Amino acid sequence: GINEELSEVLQTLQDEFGQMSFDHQQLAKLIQESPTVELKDKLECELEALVGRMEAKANQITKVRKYQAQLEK
Amino acid sequence: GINEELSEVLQTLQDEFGQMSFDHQQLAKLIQESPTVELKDKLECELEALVGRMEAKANQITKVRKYQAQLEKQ
Repeated sequence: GINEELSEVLQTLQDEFGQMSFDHQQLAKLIQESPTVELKDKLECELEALVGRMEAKANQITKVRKYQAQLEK
Repeated sequence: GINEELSEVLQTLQDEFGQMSFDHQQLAKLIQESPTVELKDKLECELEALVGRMEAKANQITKVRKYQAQLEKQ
């Protein structure tokens, strides 16, 4: 019941992480093939924000795994 | 039915890509923390292979999205 629910939570977290990761690689390609420096800078700002959200998300995933581990103990 | 199934496919692809991306960052930290050059080299070899698999995977995702977009453009 509680473990059933933590697996749903992890599944959900990892799908968001997969989406962010995909978007990260598209931004990175866009950046490499950007002509203007104006646009490269706008996209690099957004890439850095996305990376921050990807770090926060990875922590949530790490913490939910510890919840699961220090429980089925 | 066919659109329901293409979303399962994309979800599956993006979970693999998410896993590869997470592993990429762990490898990169391990590499910074490696003492010996023998082990740094073994890990950099693996990082470069992982990057090749991440490129292949990103194409699969890009293609499945294009097909979903084609289908909705009707």
